[PDB]
Amino acid sequence: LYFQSMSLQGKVALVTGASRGIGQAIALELGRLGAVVIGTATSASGAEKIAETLKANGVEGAGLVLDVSSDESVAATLEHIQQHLGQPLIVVNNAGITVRMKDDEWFDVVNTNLNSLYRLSKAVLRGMTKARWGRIINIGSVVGAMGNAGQTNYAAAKAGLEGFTRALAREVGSRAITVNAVAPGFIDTDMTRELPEAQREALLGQIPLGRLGQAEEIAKVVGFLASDGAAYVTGATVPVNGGMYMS
Amino acid sequence: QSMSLQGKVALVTGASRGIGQAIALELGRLGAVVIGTATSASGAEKIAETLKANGVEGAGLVLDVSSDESVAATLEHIQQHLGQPLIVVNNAGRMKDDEWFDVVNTNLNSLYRLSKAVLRGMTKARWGRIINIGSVVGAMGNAGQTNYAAAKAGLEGFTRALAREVGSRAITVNAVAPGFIDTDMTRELPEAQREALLGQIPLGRLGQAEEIAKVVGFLASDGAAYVTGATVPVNGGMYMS
Amino acid sequence: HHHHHSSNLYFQSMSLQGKVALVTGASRGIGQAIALELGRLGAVVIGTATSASGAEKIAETLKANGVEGAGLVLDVSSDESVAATLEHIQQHLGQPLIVVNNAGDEWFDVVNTNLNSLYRLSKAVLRGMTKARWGRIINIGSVVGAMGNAGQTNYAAAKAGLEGFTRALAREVGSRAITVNAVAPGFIDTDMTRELPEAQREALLGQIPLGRLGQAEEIAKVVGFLASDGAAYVTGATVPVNGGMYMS
Amino acid sequence: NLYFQSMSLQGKVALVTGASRGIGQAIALELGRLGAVVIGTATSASGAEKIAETLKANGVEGAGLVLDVSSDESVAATLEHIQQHLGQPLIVVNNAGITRDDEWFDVVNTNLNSLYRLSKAVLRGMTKARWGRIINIGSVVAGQTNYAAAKAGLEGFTRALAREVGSRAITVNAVAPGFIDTDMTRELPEAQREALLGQIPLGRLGQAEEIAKVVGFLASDGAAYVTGATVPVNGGMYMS
Ligand SMILES: Cn1cc(C(=O)Nc2ccccc2)c2ccccc21
Ligand SMILES: Cn1cc(C(=O)Nc2ccccc2)c2ccccc21
Repeated sequence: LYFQSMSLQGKVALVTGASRGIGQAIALELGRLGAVVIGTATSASGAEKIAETLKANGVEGAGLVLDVSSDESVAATLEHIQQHLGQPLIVVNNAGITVRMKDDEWFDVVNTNLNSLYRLSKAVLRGMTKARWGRIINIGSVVGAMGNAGQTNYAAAKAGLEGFTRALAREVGSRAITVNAVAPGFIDTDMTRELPEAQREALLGQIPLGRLGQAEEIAKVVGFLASDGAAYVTGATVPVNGGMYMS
Repeated sequence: QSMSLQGKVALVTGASRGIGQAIALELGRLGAVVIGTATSASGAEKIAETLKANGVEGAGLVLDVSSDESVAATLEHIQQHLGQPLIVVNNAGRMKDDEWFDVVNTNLNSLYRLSKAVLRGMTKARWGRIINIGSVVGAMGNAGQTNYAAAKAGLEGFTRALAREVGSRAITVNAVAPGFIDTDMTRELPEAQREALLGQIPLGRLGQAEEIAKVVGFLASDGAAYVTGATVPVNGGMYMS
Repeated sequence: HHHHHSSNLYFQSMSLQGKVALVTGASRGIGQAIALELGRLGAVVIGTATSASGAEKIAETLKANGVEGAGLVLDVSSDESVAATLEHIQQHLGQPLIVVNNAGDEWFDVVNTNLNSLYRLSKAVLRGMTKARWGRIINIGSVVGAMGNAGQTNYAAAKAGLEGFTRALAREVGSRAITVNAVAPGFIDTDMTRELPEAQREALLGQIPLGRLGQAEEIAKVVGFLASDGAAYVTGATVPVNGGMYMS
Repeated sequence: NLYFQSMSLQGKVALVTGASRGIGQAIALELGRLGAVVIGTATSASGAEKIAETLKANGVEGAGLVLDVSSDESVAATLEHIQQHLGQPLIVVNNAGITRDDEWFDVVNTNLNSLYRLSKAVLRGMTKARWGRIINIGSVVAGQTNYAAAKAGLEGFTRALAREVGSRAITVNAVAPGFIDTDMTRELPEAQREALLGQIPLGRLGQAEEIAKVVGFLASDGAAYVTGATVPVNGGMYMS
């Protein structure tokens, strides 16, 4: 057998929302570390793009279609993964939010997200319980709109993510399964490049590092949490925001 | 890897035993040149021997973080003989019910003093990593919970404030808050106290010194460059404050 | 089976000027005490329970303490129950401008069900508060709730949800001069906690700096303050009322 | 019975530091209104005089004294003078700030040393009476850094002291104001003011009196199970 810091050789990782941005970068980073990676999207064209992306970077795995809002989609996708690859022991929940946004959208957004986390988490626990090992990692939503509406939704989503992460970690810990979260700040993605320049330039002034974070910078934190060295880290939400904190 | 610290000098205080030692070895494993410190000459010597015995380049020196003179002189010695430390880990630190105030105040004064003195070099290089290690859980009574919570709160606020001050310079400042770790202090707490702490830990075990160190090594890496002002708890799911 | 039961001295505590307050889960403990304290402060109080016999007990309790108001049946998990009860209250007493939500594997569903209840009831009373350009919504957390190990998970989760929810709703409705706050009780003196054996009780007390259980009345005074004009700049806050015992 | 309970402060001596203007003044008047005998303090003789005049003009019994909370000598002597002439202060509100002009660290360190000094000195009297209220007022809203740091220290300190003294039926709490209408905030340019307002859900500045009502509640018998808490009074604007 092998035994190395940071290596995920021989593990199957499931990464939801893997077709663009943060999710893509997470998939490639777990690939780089030796995991067999199943990335998912909500559509066939995204699943295809994921597979192509993985192949082009020499990562074994697949792209599949998964709707985390559906008990059926989740059970079937898991069974398919079990049949063809094995039990995913590393699961990164990144699949999230589907006029501009307002300060009254928080409730639904957060409720729908945590129902999805719970559903998928619950379904992969059986396999992690059997192996007496696991990593669940929840990715929070990026800071996405500049005003009060945007600050409200972001803070609410971060708060739910934290409480949920901490509670699940407490339930499953006795089985040597860690549950953590990563809370990104202002990241360079498709959403943030197409904010108007006034809203965007205002955000830089609130960030001590004086830059946007990169998708890869979220992914390195996730890859660490997945490793054997982060085994005593559980129930934590690691903020990755260049020093700007808004709750 | 990209976890690599090849070509960097790291200073790790309180490096002669437990968590500090394990931090020194882990930064060594990652390729840093490591200066570990203790409060006595024999500890400095033990550090050097420990580093040699694990194939890590660096040294052991004597440092009293409570003293402005000790700090200035040690830094100047490090500057003369090996270069500017761009990774600095502050680890050097029954209980009493009124001891909290002085304990915390003394710790944060030590953090500030040492941090301030190494900033000049990090500012020049336009790069740095400062990592603050909180106190391990173990203290017996209500007194012990009080001191732990107070020390964690101070550590967090301090870490966050310093991170804001120095961030424009691409220096990150973070903290690691250990829970119940297997060390010299904990390995013979009475069994009732130990069992009680286990029962509050979801993972159902003590953490290892190495498990704190891996977190520190990650924070020091280029891949943790957007993490700053954070206190990362490393406690197996046991949260108390 | 009746589901609506109603009930020249001028006490100086009466600064609530006949305002109508709705207090869910008002038949026992903390909820009862909140109902009486808002009564003492001069509000017209509608306390609710899930059954007709509870609604009756509420009305009897209010009458026996000289508080105007009623006991009604309300199921906060039901859109129909909430819409109908509110309309009944509107028709017979007026718009409730003070609303205290106290009616409350396991960990997940408990918190999710609770916050859905808070949201439902809160959303339904907002129209009337918006019209009056004044309101107070106060959310009562899970009493401990959780004693040793497995329970504490449920308590911390419920507190985290309560706090984030409270803070978000407060941001949404603030421009209308409606405050939204929460009160997070620690270990409160009830039937359950009095009948613990002395060893278990002494151990619990040793975790509480004040060295005693809190009283129901002591939660209620906080709620009554938050409902007042003087707490008008307090919004989005969760006020812990736990004698110094903080469980993270 | 139900109706006559009151959480008035009749028969208690309250000490309020920094009482000559704004928040501190309004605290002094609110504890006066509630029936306490109030000693307000300032760092100068002219402030102590203004305090006494203010109290007299609102029919509140008490005094204005000079107190420098950064000085062990000033604290001991003032307390002894209060003990001799009025009685043991059992309600103590720490509102007096201290400036250093690396600011972030020294400001917070100087403040908490003040809180600790004064708190320690008034504990003997509260211990003797087996009753007390200590209330710590945070700073009103680089600037975000100093505010967050000062708030974090205030919280941890408040919580630790509360644990130490609780067995004696003394509560220790804090009030963290957001953007309040005071002398400092009445001179902001409109762009900076509008920006702050747009971050405040209530859409207005808080009043001094609104901080004071929270303090007066915490001082009452009905807040007796509230300890170790920091109550934010910021109209829904939370800076972490
Ligand atoms: C709908 N919703 C759920 C929130 C939430 O935090 N839920 C939660 C917490 C802990 C454990 C399990 C669930 C939550 C938080 C803020 C706003 C809305 C929320
Ligand atoms: C003496 N003391 C200082 C505490 C503390 O929080 N200091 C601090 C905070 C932020 C920045 C700089 C300094 C602190 C916290 C809890 C208990 C005691 C404390």
